[PDB]
Amino acid sequence: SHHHHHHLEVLFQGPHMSGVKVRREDAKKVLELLKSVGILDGKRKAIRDEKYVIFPVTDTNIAKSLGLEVVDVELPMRPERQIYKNLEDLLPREIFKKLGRLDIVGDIAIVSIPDEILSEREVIVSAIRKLYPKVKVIARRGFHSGLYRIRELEVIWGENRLHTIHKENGVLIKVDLSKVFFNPRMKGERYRIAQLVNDGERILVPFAGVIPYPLVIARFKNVEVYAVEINEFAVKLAEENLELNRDRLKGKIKIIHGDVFEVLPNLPNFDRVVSPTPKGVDALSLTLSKAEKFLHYYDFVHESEIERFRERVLEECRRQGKECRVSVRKVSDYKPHVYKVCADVEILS
Ligand SMILES: CSC[C@H]1O[C@@H](n2cnc3c(N)ncnc32)[C@H](O)[C@@H]1O
Repeated sequence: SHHHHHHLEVLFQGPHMSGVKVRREDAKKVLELLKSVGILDGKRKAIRDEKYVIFPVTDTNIAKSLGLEVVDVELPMRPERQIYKNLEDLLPREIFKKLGRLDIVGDIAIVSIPDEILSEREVIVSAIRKLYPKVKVIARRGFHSGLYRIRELEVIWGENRLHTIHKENGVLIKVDLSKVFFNPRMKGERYRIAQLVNDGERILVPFAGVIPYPLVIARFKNVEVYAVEINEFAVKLAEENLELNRDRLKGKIKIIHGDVFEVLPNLPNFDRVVSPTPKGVDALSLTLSKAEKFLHYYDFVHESEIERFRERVLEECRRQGKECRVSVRKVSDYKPHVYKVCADVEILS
């Protein structure tokens, strides 16, 4: 006998060759419509010109029932392989250029998205997921708030969580970005100072957070590191991090829950002080006062202020009756015309 038409109609083996032609101002509306109705063809790319977009569809009869103009076109096939290296490869320049730098913490991607391009959130998320297929959370960042410098963060894709375990320089760092400050970009600096350190040193790190600096130093050197942190949630994670890394640390770490400006005057002095100073805070006198051989003092300085910065460090050295060599390094581009810097102070005997 013969077959039912509603069985035969699925048998055609060829590929779809049609799309719908829509005004650009209608493109987002129509893309949503095509997906909801279920006739968007994932096999092919959409294309555009100056005025119109063409979406690939799987059923032109249904497209007509949606009031859409059907066109016969030769659209590109979806890519089977990927060779994108960076975000710029996946976004138009007008969008990418407005994006802040992207940071990865554990399996969380963090990016700043100005209100002006927030309307492009979908393609931004798509681009980030493509570039980082292992990321499980994407968050939009604002500024740091409060004494603990917690970053304003909104999850815009993935799991609704801001805690993860970050890997750096051979150590494991538990972080909860909803509760503590963390600085992934300091990876190079932390490794640098860890290599400079010598076995046997006693080292102080004020403003220590979940103690990434003490962990990286103690990973590579048999030293004792005192860490001072005021945020009790950061202290908790620091304790958990110490236990998490305990069997891989050569050195020892002492975590002190407290206010740096209260704690340091009551401490003994140290061979080396490493101060990842909160932006805007001046802890130069106090941290130098605890150093016997080396201070590494981080700060944020406008380029035109860079020389004044060095002379202020030298002034404090003389003020404390110390003879020092001071070297200033640009550590990172913080924003236009402003650098994160480090004063390396060598105290001479
Ligand atoms: C950018 S701030 C870096 C870390 O220093 C901590 N911090 C800020 N001020 C102090 C202080 N006075 N004493 C101890 N830790 C501090 C913050 O909670 C954060 O974890």
